Amino acid sequence: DLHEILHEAVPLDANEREILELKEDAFAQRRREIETRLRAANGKLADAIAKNPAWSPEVEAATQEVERAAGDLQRATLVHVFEMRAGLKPEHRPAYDRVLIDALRRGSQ
Amino acid sequence: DLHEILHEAVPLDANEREILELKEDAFAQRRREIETRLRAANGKLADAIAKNPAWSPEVEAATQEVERAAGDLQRATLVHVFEMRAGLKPEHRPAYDRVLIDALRRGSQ
Ligand SMILES: [Cl-]
Ligand SMILES: [Zn+2]
Repeated sequence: DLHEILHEAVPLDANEREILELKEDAFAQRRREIETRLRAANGKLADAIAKNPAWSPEVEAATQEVERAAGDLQRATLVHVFEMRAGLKPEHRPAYDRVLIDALRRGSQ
Repeated sequence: DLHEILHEAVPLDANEREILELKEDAFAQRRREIETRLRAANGKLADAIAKNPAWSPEVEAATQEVERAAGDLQRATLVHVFEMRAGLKPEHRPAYDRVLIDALRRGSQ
């Protein structure tokens, strides 16, 4: 969501946009690496539960991988938000900051 | 999604249903506590970014709180899934499991 709202809501000149597209590829690779771990953990959970519907060491280990991936996703998104900010011209950063802060405060309500 | 996928697709006896509704209460309170911490963390992030838009110690600490709440929500959900299962008659567990297992499979693809 946060990732989504910022993407739309700030105007970019051609130089900013060129750089932000590169940063978006970088973020896409990171998000895909995390999603891959998440999918594998989910497969491990499916396997374990189909075999034995109890909280086995296999379920515990897979759950830890899910927890980690869920955390990594949030951190990666926040890091990416600051990376995009760094791609903007100084004079464009206040507009970005307003949207970011607003989005975050709507998330504290 | 999971807690919701399972709920929307299971035949709830009668005495089972009363019990599931009870556990839907205890879990919902647990979700509410986790959400509270997440909103708080977001609030800290908005506050920090307004004072200084940078990866400061406050941003790092708040991000960590977000990561942990994200992880906690996944673990709590899974525990609740096993909780609801324990309450079902033996005859009713296969349908529940196949909804749960398929969901996790989908989440691996
Ligand atoms: Cl990360
Ligand atoms: Zn992006």
